[PDB]
Formats: sequence, C-alpha cells, structure tokens
Amino acid sequence: NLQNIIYNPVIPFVGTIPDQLDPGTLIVIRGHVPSDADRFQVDLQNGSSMKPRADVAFHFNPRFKRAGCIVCNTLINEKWGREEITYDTPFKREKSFEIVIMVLKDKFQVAVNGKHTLLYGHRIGPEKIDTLGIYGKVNIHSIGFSFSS
Amino acid sequence: LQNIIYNPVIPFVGTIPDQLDPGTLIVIRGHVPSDADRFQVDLQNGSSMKPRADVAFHFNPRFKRAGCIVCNTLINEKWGREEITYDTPFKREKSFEIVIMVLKDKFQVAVNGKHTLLYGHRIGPEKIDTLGIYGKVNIHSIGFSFSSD
Ligand SMILES: C#CCO[C@@H]1[C@@H](OCc2nc3ccc(C(=O)O)cc3n2C)[C@@H](O)[C@@H](CO)O[C@@H]1Sc1ccc(Cl)c(Cl)c1
Ligand SMILES: C#CCO[C@@H]1[C@@H](OCc2nc3ccc(C(=O)O)cc3n2C)[C@@H](O)[C@@H](CO)O[C@@H]1Sc1ccc(Cl)c(Cl)c1
Ligand SMILES: [Cl-]
Repeated sequence: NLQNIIYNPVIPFVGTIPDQLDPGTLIVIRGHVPSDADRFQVDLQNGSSMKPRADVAFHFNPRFKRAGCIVCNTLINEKWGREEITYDTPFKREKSFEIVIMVLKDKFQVAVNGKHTLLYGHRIGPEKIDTLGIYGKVNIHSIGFSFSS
Repeated sequence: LQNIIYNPVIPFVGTIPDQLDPGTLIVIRGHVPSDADRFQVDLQNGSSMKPRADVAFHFNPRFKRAGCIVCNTLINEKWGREEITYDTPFKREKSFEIVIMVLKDKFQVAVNGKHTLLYGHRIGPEKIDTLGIYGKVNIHSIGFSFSSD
C-alpha cells in the first residue's frame, strides 16, 4: 500500500515529495551500505536549491568510521545547528537496511529494520518539507511513502 | 536541573538562561483556579515595566463566555493583530501542560498532548530573554529543553 514507490534511483537523488509530511506520514527507504562507504545522508529539505543551499529540516547522517554513529542536524540559512549524535547505530558496511521515518507532530521517529533507532525534535515545521535528498555512498533499492492525508 | 523551576509565585518573571534556538521546548504545567478571568505566558525582550518590555509572544487564555486564547505581540508598547483560537483546552479548575516548540518561523503550541495553535514570529526569537507568567493561574513547573544542550 505504499505510495509513489520507486526503485534504484541514481545517487545523488533529489526528488519532490508527492504530498505533505503530515503527522503520521511514513517515508520508507530500503537500501544497503557499500563496502567502501564513509557516510551517506537522507535530507528532508525545504526546496532543492544548491545556492543559497536549501534548508534541511532533518539531516539523517550515518557515518561508518571507527565504531560508527548517526549524526542528525538541521541546516537553517546555510548554518548547521547542534549535532545530535546517536552512537547506538544499526548500520554496517555490507548490510542491507530498511529505514522508516515517521513524522510526528513534534519530532521524527526513525526505525531501522523494525527497531526503534532515534528521535529528533522538529526545528523547522515539517509542512515546509517538499524535497527528499539522498547523498553519499549508498545504494537505495526503493523509496515509498505512506501519507496521512 | 538548572533549566526548571517548581511552584513559582505568580506574577513570575525570570531570565531565560540560553537562546530560544529552533528546536527549543518550553514546558509549563499548572492549573486554572475556579474564579480565573485570564492568565498569560509572555516571552519578552527584557523585564522592564516602565517602559513595558516588548512581548514577542503573548499567549493569553481567557475564560469568560465560552473561552478562547488570544495571541499577540507588543512592540514599543503597541499591540498588533490579535490571533484568536476558539478551540481552547483550558477551563476553570482544570490542570494543563503547555508545550511551546520554537521553530524557525513560528511557535507551535500543544496543550495536554493535543495541537492548540501556531504563532508566526513577529520579533526574532533571538531577542527573547525573559519569561513572564501573570494573572489567575497556579504554575506547578516551568522547564526548558534548549536545542543547544
Ligand atoms: C563531511 C563533512 C563536513 O560537513 C558535515 C555536514 O555535511 C555536509 C554535506 N552535505 C552534503 C551533501 C552531499 C554530499 C555528497 O557526497 O554528495 C556530501 C555532503 N556533505 C559532506 C553535516 O553532516 C554536518 C552535520 O552536523 O556535519 C558536518 S559540518 C559540521 C561540523 C561540525 C559541527 Cl559541530 C557541525 Cl554543527 C557541523
Ligand atoms: C484585559 C485587558 C486589556 O489588555 C489586553 C492585553 O493585556 C494586557 C495585560 N498585560 C498584563 C500583565 C499582567 C497582568 C496581571 O494581572 O498581573 C495583567 C495584564 N494585562 C491585562 C493583551 O491581552 C491584549 C492582546 O491583544 O489584549 C488587551 S489590549 C487590546 C485590546 C484590543 C485589541 Cl483589538 C488589541 Cl490588539 C489589544
Ligand atoms: Cl518553521
């Protein structure tokens, strides 16, 4: 029942999100981490411009060096805010994943492979998000949505 | 614990010890007395009484008739356009939890876990340094979760 399901997008991927990220909306991203990956990111953006760079309401950034981590942040007017670093990370080079981002009224709730991973409080209203960016060293098998509208 | 106060005498005026950066939460728990006419939560630029400090965000439940919430901004001792919410969760002799979420372009307010209203910034939130609570209300606690922490 997912909506706007696409497969194997070319990376970097920048796509217009097909409906509003109302509370209850899911973004479902399946993929895998390449063996030489250093990092990738999933960015929920207000616009697609590269100059001035579009605000990033939610930057979800797995990093694989050393024991690995996930960094989350927001870009406002081309400046990053406070990093929220999650050291309990489910991602691994060579492991496939399913990311589910649930939009709540006050935060995002992210699960990976059916298990809760992290929360991230809103800094930009989620109604301003209209673009999904996926960048870095990653293969994305599929993207789909479950809209709450 | 430096960012919470319990059972403040009303009127309460306190300096906010960090910036209301996007992502910051203000959580106010309390109870409305049986004879209340109104109370207000004011996010202020300073604490001056003469001349009266600007109020970036005046959040003002009123109990007469069917009740409402009035929101407004005071700049140089002049009130702007009132934003009136008729769907109000406040009642005499009822408890509440207010959550004010500071976003890039607005405040988002939820009471008792239910969305209540939005209020677009009219004064930059970086100018807010003081919280006031006035009127007929009992406050159990005020807490801040700063997005810089
Ligand atoms: C690496 C690096 C440097 O920059 C990253 C940010 O990444 C920017 C970014 N956007 C991209 C889009 C596409 C691609 C691509 O490969 O196509 C690569 C991209 N990179 C690296 C971000 O992760 C950001 C998250 O906080 O962290 C740093 S900046 C930074 C540093 C310290 C602090 Cl304390 C704070 Cl707050 C912030
Ligand atoms: C009642 C009353 C009159 O004034 C309020 C404002 O409240 C001022 C105020 N500040 C206080 C601080 C402390 C205490 C206390 O009891 O300790 C009481 C306070 N009061 C009443 C405001 O609610 C303001 C919000 O718009 O509305 C009115 S003015 C007004 C009238 C019409 C229009 Cl159309 C427009 Cl735009 C504006
Ligand atoms: Cl916003």
